[PDB]
This record gives sequence, C-alpha cells and structure tokens, in this order.
Amino acid sequence: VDMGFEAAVAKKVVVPITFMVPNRPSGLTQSALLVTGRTFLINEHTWSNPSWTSFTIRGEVHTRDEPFQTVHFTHHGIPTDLMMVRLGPGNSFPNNLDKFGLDQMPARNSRVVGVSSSYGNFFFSGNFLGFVDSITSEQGTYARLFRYRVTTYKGWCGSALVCEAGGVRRIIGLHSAGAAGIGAGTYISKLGLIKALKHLGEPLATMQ
Ligand SMILES: CCCCC/C=C\C/C=C/CCCCCCCC(=O)O[C@@H](COC(=O)CCC/C=C/C/C=C/C/C=C\C/C=C/CCCCC)COP(=O)(O)OC[C@H](O)COP(=O)(O)OC[C@H](COC(=O)CCCCCCCCCCCCCCCCCCC)OC(=O)CCCCCCCCCCCCCCC
Repeated sequence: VDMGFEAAVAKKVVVPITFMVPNRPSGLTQSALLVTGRTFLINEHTWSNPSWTSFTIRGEVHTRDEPFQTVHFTHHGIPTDLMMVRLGPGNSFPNNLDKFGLDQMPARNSRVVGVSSSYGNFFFSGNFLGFVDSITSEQGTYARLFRYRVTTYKGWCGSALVCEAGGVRRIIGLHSAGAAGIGAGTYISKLGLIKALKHLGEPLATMQ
C-alpha cells in the first residue's frame, strides 16, 4: 500500500476553502484542488450557491463580486458538478497538472483513495464501482461521475479522488455526493483541464 502519490496530492493539490455567509454562524468548509498558476477546481453546487459573500483559500479572502473567470463543465448537454476557477493576480499555485488524468479506466473494484482537507487533512478509501452517466440528486441531475464503496459526509466535497489504471495512480475525480454508504465523484480528464485552462487564459508552455 504505497501512498507516496497520495501524500504528494495532500501536500501540493488539496487545500481547505471556506465559504463565508451572512445566513449562518459559521463558514462552510470543504476542499479545493489547486491545478496550476491561479486556477483551482471546485464543486459547481458549492460555487453557484447564492448565499456566500466571500471565501478564503490559500490564506486569501475573495468576495463574490470579484471578476472570476470560470468554466463549468457539461457532458452531452447535462451539467457536471465540476467547476474551474481562476483568481486574479496573486501568489502562484504549484503546477499540479502532472497529477491529474488516466488514459485507461480503472479496473472494477480497484482502490479509490480520497484526499481531503475538509476537516483538517485526512484520507478515505473504498473500491471503485464504475462510471455512471448521471446521478439523481437533491439539487437535480449531474453528469459524468464514478462511484466508490465508502460512507462519505457533508463537507467532504472537493476531495481529490485518486484511482489506479495501467500501473499509475492519478487524480481523476473530486468528491460530489453520497448515498447510503456509496460516494460519487465527478470525473476529471486531462484534455478537459487543458482546454479549460486555455479558455481561461492560464499561461502554459506547450510541450512540442
Ligand atoms: C475504449 C474506446 C473509447 C470510447 C470512445 C468514447 C467516445 C466515442 C464517441 C461517442 C459519441 C460521440 C459524442 C462525443 C463524445 C466524445 C468523448 C467526450 O467526452 O467529448 C466531450 C468533449 O469534452 C472533452 O474534450 C473531454 C475529453 C474527452 C475526449 C475528447 C475527444 C478528443 C479530443 C482531442 C483528442 C486528442 C487531442 C490531445 C491533445 C493533447 C493536449 C492538448 C495540448 C494543447 C463531450 O462533452 P461535451 O461536448 O458534451 O462538453 C464539452 C466540454 O466537455 C465542456 O464544455 P465547456 O467548454 O468546457 O463549457 C462551456 C461553458 C463554460 O462556462 C463558461 O465559460 C460560462 C461562464 C462565464 C463566467 C466567467 C467567464 C467571464 C469572466 C468574467 C470576468 C473575467 C475577467 C477577465 C475576462 C477576460 C476573458 C474572459 C473569458 C474568456 O459551460 C457551459 O456550458 C455554460 C454553463 C451553464 C451550463 C449548465 C446547465 C445548468 C447549470 C447548473 C447545474 C444544475 C442546477 C440547475 C439550475 C439551472
């Protein structure tokens, strides 16, 4: 059970983010995934909730009326729970692109490892149950997910999902939902990330 990769994910990728609201005594804390430069990945249902007035990430406070550049991923016309957010100028994130994406799909009942900063830092684990085209949720249908056998809790959203295929372990999801001891995470592809970063203007050298 080598977790050198997952520890690297915990060290460089997963961070706490807290949404501050004028509706409730405390901020809603979850996880975010630093991608590169000034962009990170976040759950759509958290980002789009109209209540928050600021959020904190990597020691910075950002208000809602700031001009974020964002990409909301869809699949065959159905929304996914995945959002990409680029902040204004500031201290750069690590370049974590090498940690995302698998070219082969994980073998059924291989091990999924979640990497979370939602309650302090922790890992969770469960076996891969396969991809699903959609889930039916309390906030509607969401597209392009995969499921894993493990009981998950409110706040674990945004945790990185590390799967294995072809001898390699990579992040291919972030946690979205739970239902009766089975969690669901929204799928992340390297090609989607690359094209979203280009749309957002996140400067990257292209390997020729
Ligand atoms: C074993 C054999 C394998 C099997 C084969 C598999 C399949 C075979 C074929 C099958 C049938 C064919 C069918 C196709 C399947 C193919 C396989 C496949 O999967 O292909 C997929 C293609 O995607 C991929 O490439 C993945 C990648 C996967 C594969 C792709 C194919 C390959 C392609 C290329 C191949 C190789 C190339 C390799 C390259 C190497 C790398 C490249 C290096 C270079 C198909 O998926 P689809 O086409 O369906 O979607 C496209 C994309 O995924 C998402 O779209 P996106 O652009 O990113 O979204 C646009 C927009 C962004 O948001 C905003 O910007 C507005 C927000 C704007 C606000 C902010 C922006 C403005 C800024 C403000 C201020 C900014 C300040 C500065 C500004 C300056 C500039 C500003 C910006 C420019 O989002 C919205 O929509 C609005 C969002 C709303 C839509 C949602 C609806 C409801 C929303 C809410 C949730 C629910 C709540 C309900 C309330 C309503």
